[PDB]
Amino acid sequence: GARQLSKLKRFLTTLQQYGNDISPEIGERVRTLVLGLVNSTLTIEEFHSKLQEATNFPLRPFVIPFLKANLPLLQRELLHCARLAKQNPAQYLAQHEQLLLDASTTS
Repeated sequence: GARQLSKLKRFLTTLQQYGNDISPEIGERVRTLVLGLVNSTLTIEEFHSKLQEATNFPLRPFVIPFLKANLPLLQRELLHCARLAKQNPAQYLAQHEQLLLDASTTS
């Protein structure tokens, strides 16, 4: 299931350079929506529409079915995790994708 994860990381690097390519807080704004989405704190339809609100860009429509396909992908692996903890996969992916996101690791 780690494959999707490595591809979604490519994906965040894309949004952020894309908003940044324009100029203002707009890469931060688009990043705020991607965080809202992946943290399970925004609705799918809302994530998409706000993102375009900010970017005023006509955009590739693959993004909705993208994350929609990221459910059937990672869910068997992540749901097994969820099962044990006795929590919904939504909040599990929430707490997991954010700790693998953080930069507190000195290494």
